[PDB]
Amino acid sequence: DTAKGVIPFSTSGATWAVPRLSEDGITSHFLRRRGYVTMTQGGSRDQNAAVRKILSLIIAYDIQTQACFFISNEESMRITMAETMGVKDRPNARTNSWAEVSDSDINRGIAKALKEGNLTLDENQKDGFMKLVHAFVADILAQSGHYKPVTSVTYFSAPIDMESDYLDPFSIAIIRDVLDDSPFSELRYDARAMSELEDRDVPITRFSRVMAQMGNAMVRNIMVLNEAAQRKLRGLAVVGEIVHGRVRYLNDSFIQTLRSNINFHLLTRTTPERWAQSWIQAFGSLKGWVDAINGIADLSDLTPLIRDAATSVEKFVTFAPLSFYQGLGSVTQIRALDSSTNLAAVIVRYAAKEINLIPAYQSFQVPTVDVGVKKTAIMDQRLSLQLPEFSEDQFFGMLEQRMQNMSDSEVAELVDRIAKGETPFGDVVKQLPGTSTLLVTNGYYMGGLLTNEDKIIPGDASVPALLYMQAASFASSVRFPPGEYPVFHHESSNGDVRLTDQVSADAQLSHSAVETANPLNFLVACNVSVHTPSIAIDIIEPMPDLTRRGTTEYVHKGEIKVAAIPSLPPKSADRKAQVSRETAKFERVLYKARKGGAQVAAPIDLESLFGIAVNLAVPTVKHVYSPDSKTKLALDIIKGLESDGDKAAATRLLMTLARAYTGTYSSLDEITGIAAQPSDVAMQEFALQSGVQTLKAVAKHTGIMEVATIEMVEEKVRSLDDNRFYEIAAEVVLRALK
Amino acid sequence: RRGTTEYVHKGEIKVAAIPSLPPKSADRKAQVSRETAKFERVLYKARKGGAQVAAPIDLESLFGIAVNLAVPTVKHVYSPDSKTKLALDIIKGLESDGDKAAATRLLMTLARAYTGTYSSLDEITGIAAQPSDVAMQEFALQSG
Repeated sequence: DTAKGVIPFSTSGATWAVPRLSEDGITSHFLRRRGYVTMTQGGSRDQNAAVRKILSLIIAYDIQTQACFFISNEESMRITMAETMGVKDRPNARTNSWAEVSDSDINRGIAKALKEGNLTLDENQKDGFMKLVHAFVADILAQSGHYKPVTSVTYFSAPIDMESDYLDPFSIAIIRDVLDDSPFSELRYDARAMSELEDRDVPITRFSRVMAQMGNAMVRNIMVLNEAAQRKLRGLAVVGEIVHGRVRYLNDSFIQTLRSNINFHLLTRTTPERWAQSWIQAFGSLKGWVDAINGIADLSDLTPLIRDAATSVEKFVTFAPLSFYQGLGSVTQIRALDSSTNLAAVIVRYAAKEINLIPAYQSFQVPTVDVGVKKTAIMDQRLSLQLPEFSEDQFFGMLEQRMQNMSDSEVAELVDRIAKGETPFGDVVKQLPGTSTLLVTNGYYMGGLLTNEDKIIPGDASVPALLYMQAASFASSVRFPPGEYPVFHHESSNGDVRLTDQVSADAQLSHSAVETANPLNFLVACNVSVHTPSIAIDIIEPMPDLTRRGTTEYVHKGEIKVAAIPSLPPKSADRKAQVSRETAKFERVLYKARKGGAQVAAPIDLESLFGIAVNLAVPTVKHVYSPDSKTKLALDIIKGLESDGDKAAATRLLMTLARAYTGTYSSLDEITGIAAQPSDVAMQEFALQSGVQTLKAVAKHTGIMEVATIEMVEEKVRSLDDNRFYEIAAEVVLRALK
Repeated sequence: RRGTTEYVHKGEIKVAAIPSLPPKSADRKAQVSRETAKFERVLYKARKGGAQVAAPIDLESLFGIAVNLAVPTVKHVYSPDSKTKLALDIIKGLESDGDKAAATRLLMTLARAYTGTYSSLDEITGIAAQPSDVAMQEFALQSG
């Protein structure tokens, strides 16, 4: 709606802007995290140019631009060259044409000119800056060329942080576009000058000079980017407040998709300084310009600024169903025993790829002096370490049933019970935010998909983003009042709509019309369900790629872990002498037979599992859904079924869960396991208990998962029925024999 | 030559020291009225009786957004200043010995030329005023 100025409406499908999902392996968004971007120094001129590009996009302006002013300053560059080659930074100082420069030489040169440079840098600046100026000098001095890299070295720098900025991915998108065309991506050379450098016997003065002018052009290059960025922002701070109507007849294709964008609308309400900054140069301030096009409506042709902004915003920001995205969310509604016309639970299952198993490689360790880091030389894959491997399907299965057999009043009780802070199921089941039904999500528990930001819905209930969005994406049109929340409308005929008491106070409701400022209401109770979820959440390079590994050495803080296995004493029975002690010094199985009931103690020999003289190097997986936050799901579902009482269900899930934890390392030295006798169970009990306790000891010495969460289970499995212990233990000796 | 060389100049080229407006709906309006503040303005006193007008001049949006106009100094033969100073001396000398008819026509011509060029080149900002049809078209001269 756009009669004669601006006025309210309510698109039933409003859209919030999310980050356009990339597979680029250089960023981390709030649903997808990236630990480390893998990187490289030296090797060859081309390898350094691949990196110089990725560095072009990772490191932010203030570090990048700072480096360009460093390069533009001759007196600084004279010193980095003068020191790179063994000579003084003086007008009469000569370097040869046969001199070959290792990257080692460049860096200690740059370092020396930072040091005398007398400019103050953060630890972060100093690090990013040293990598740009290195990648620039190793390209000049390849073109020169005196570069002759002694080797390739791999470091890991960290990705672009879009972990916050749920609310504003627009200024992130602008900046990130403009970085593509950044002065560090491709260096433009002067061939005439470069010939002077190829020449022997060159004075060092001729080297600084040409690098200076190259920099001096990069500085201009940036002044142009810092302009074409602030031109785009100018355009965004024009869309608001034409959208709120402090300025005046345009319903552009862009402006339209942003008038029904909850994100934009909030950010723009009172005008954002970050975007109004850009008008201080042109007119200044924004209010000076705003008065201009309100004198005019009573320095025009405004439609390219908006178009400029768009191409950027568009290529980095997809707008979402409160349309797409109608996932990634398995929405299955479930109604009380009082079938119609009101429901109890709304299940929302976000899925993503996990990793079932992790490869492990024999490594040796290479000296450096830092503690600090370690260099390691990963050689051969020699195992693949196993995880739990339990399907999250069945757990929500027993939970569906439970919520169906929930009567109408039973439910509204559990809700109040929960709304008072009680959390019977953990964060699996919560109050549906601002509605009187409850929801049953996966993703409070995974990737932190759901976390609650509290301005989106009117009123007092804070609400997770990817619901508000997945719900609003089921809305047919969307009304946009200046200075208020978006009001949504859903119109889908005819009978597939319920008239219910559960919806928040603001909601109008008929059969096939729903009109509320709180989208989740469209699950109370419009017939809205999605069998399987739209978009599985993906990780590119979840593990650091040791695919190069025959040819390069690696440097890692935490991203690779090396195994500090304790070695057993080699002795028929000197093992047995320390195993029983119940306080000695290599990993063991330590259970207390539930068949009454002496203490068992058996040594765990990681030696013979991992290989004989081998220090497993094991990558750390940056998971989306981590064994620890999954197992911690199941256990919270089991606990919450344990009351309100479904012993039948709860005790079946705990069984499933158990089978998975004990299965993997069972079975993998008779006379050693003590105390025991040739019982047929006491023995098949060992089979369970070593199967978890060796998985535990493996997860201790290789950072696969927290030991914490294995003991969390071990405990819930001691408390498992004595009759069941031995059903699963039969199952595990029968699997083991084959 | 300018794409290929740098320039060195005492006076022959001048670079613009524009004052930047404050970027604010109406923090502009708060300093414009003061009749003593710090960016260029239109400052006339309506000959239609007759409050003081004060409106900010935004060289920013005329010259370009982040741009420092370098402007060559023209070595003229007949310079606007020694021409306009002709016309004004002719107008004054016609004003007596009396030709009001002539003198007041020339002054009109002269005026049209001075006001024409930058007219018109931010409604709510120009203060004090009301939607008069002249008070407004007076601004048009006076800002020009």
